[PDB]
Amino acid sequence: LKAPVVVLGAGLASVSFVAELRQAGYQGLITVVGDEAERPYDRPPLSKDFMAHGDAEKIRLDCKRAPEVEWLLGVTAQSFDPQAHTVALSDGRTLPYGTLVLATGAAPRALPTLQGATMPVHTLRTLEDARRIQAGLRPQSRLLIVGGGVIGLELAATARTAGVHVSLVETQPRLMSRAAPATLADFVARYHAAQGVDLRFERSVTGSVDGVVLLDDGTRIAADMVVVGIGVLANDALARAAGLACDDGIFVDAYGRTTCPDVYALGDVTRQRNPLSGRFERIETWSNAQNQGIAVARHLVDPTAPGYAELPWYWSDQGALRIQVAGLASGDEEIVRGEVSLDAPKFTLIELQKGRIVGATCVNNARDFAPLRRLLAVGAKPDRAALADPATDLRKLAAAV
Amino acid sequence: LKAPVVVLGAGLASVSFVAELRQAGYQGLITVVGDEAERPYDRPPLSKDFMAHGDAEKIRLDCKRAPEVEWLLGVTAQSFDPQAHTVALSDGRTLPYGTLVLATGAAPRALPTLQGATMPVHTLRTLEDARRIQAGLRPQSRLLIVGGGVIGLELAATARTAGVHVSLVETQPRLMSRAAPATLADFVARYHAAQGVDLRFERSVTGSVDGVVLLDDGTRIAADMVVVGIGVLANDALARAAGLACDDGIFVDAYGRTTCPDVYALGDVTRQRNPLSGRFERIETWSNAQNQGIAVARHLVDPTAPGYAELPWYWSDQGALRIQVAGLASGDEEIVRGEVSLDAPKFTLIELQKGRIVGATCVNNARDFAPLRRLLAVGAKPDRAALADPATDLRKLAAAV
Ligand SMILES: Cc1cc2nc3c(=O)[nH]c(=O)nc-3n(C[C@H](O)[C@H](O)[C@H](O)COP(=O)(O)OP(=O)(O)OC[C@H]3O[C@@H](n4cnc5c(N)ncnc54)[C@H](O)[C@@H]3O)c2cc1C
Ligand SMILES: Cc1cc2nc3c(=O)[nH]c(=O)nc-3n(C[C@H](O)[C@H](O)[C@H](O)COP(=O)(O)OP(=O)(O)OC[C@H]3O[C@@H](n4cnc5c(N)ncnc54)[C@H](O)[C@@H]3O)c2cc1C
Repeated sequence: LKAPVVVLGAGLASVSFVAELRQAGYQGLITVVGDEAERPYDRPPLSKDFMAHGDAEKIRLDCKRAPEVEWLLGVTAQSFDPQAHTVALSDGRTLPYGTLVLATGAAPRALPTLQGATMPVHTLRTLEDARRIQAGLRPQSRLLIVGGGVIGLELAATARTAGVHVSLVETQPRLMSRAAPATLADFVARYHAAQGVDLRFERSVTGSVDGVVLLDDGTRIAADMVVVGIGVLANDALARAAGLACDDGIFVDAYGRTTCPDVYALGDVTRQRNPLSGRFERIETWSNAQNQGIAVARHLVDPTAPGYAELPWYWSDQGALRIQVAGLASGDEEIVRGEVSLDAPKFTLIELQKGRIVGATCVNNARDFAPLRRLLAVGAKPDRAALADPATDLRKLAAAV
Repeated sequence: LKAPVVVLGAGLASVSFVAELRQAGYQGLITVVGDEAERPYDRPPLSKDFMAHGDAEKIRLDCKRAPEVEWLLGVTAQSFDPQAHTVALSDGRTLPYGTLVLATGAAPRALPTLQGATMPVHTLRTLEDARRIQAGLRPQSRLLIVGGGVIGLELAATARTAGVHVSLVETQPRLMSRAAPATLADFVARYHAAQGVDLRFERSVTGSVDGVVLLDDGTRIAADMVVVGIGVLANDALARAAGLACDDGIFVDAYGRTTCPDVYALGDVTRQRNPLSGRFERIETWSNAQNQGIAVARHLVDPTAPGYAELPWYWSDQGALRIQVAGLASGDEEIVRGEVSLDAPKFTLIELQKGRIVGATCVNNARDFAPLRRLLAVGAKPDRAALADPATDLRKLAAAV
């Protein structure tokens, strides 16, 4: 940890990192460069209560555990020179650094077949994006969503609540193909279909003409607006130009180190080890942004601290479904606790590998999720009959292990 | 470049690296730790003329462009401490380093289903392995090869020449699935079948009993010896234990830097950018070991030098087939120069992407391969009719571009 510290990006990973630097006792300069001219804000509300209610002053991040930080908002870092230890800014200024931290996140992938579209086509990443989409959620209008990921489905639910007609096209045979157990994905599809979403599986967009989107089965979907949600691409251009190892994401170890000395990276922009799979992955979650930012900061201030070690998890709010997913989507065994039903949905899935818990899901059961994450963290091998048995309380099991 | 330099591994990448350090003008200490008690040697002969003729004094690497190097042969590096800048050796000694270079290569993957086998099961990586296999190539014995990669096929050809009966099992529907154009792979299968190899496609080994191997179609193959060649796994254990970013290979940038300051890696152990695909890959070739070793050394001595930038290529000698393959296996177009025939085989393939050369293959045509590699290097977009036209000479085309 060499002063001064410069962080590129002012999202959750950056805010979490600089707050932990201060809490851990670092008292040198910290400067954060953020391209959005916005008080730092959290993204999960954008497809949830913000999309529904519109008050951005409910979604700001707390920067008060980050005192004495200069936030350069509305400024783009254009390049850095890792030999000279400087960053070039879009406003003509240059920042010196002792330690540079790349926390630049990820941006929605564009859909090549809609490149020349003459109808509204949006993606959903920023506050600006959310305000633009919301301005078009007219009651009884028609929305087409491309992609059955969690964000598309949260938007689908929000739009249906607002009285908007919703169609959704997904190339895979299931929703949430990226990080959800098949049992969950099948149930979620049934839920959205029951709520009026017109779901089209194993279909891809081939183009559009005069307000109508074309599909690869030779058919058409008319819409007033298209929202593309087919995933994100790491914002790693500065790292690539400066010579760091990257591949749709900056490679980092558990200390947040890139291949360039004195340069670290954190959050959505990184490709990092998933401890459960033991493979490198670009993690795209709120908990990773916060937890990885905190761990990297802690170890910079105190090199005796462990590297980042948290296991992955996320949540998604989709209408009446409060979904929580931890760890791996599958193993060699799934245990289902409760009935899987559209009538007052409430259930838990547990994924095991050779008897060891490797993942869990809760739908409308926050109370089960915390003890399951603890059992997952220690790789618990509990009695499978008890895991299934409705009489088992998981909190005590987590306390006993 | 901080002295002293320590290199772990004494294969081609290591030898190429230390020779280039000396040629570039570095005069400080260099110590190489190699676990094999063997004068450094090249591996390609092991499935080729060595397997056939047995003289290891024809396969040694030239260490004479690497003067003043201490080679610790027969010694295993057990760990390194990147804070203390030391390496712990199996003989009880410790080496200090200013710059550590990990050049530890890769080892054959074991086949889980043959773990408890009570018949000879070998892999082919080392001189010791080659001598062991050769000692069993009895005329009229039966060899089963698991895996249709280049090394398995070179062994198949060598064994057939020696009068050994050969069967080969491949899980994919084609040979050389990893890095060869389908047109080449189809031809190579026809060649081996014509030479008496019993090829079994889309089959996998499920086990073995009393000298007989079991397949997933419920059938059996009797053999006197099995050679497993289903690929390799990076020897990255020291890097993993020391906290570097790795995933079946140590991640490096074009300067050979790992995520740990003062630690570099090169050759088969690395996962690195393929400039043609723009994706990270673990390259498994002789040319990468030599060329990456040289480039990393050059830039350590002279930081103004470019990073590693060579495009991938390899060769394979399989009986009457002298195969050379460069770049990508496929694009959006293949051009075939010559007839593809078992009668005096001689042809060239060119792979293009939007008119740009992205790969090439020569079978028994070394003269075409050099100019094609030059056209590939500059991403030439030549006239496709001329590329097909037998009247075109490629050397002049390469000289003109
Ligand atoms: C609509 C939406 C809903 C989501 N819902 C959930 C959820 O419910 N649960 C969950 O687990 N996760 C959710 N997420 C994911 C979560 O919000 C992300 O994982 C998190 O935002 C990643 O934070 P980050 O700081 O790494 O990146 P970002 O939030 O992307 O912040 C990076 C910032 O850096 C800026 N930047 C990029 N390049 C430069 C440059 N050169 N110079 C200056 N600034 C630059 C970017 O514009 C951005 O402002 C959601 C995300 C979205 C978009
Ligand atoms: C049979 C065979 C045929 C091949 N044919 C071709 C061909 O025709 N064309 C082609 O392009 N490529 C071919 N190759 C591939 C080519 O030989 C490899 O790409 C090359 O050997 C990689 O060199 P390297 O120095 O990175 O690794 P290696 O050659 O594997 O050298 C690494 C050395 O480090 C040692 N080591 C590992 N861990 C430690 C430790 N902890 N301490 C000390 N030493 C350690 C290893 O045992 C090994 O001796 C062939 C390989 C084989 C095995």
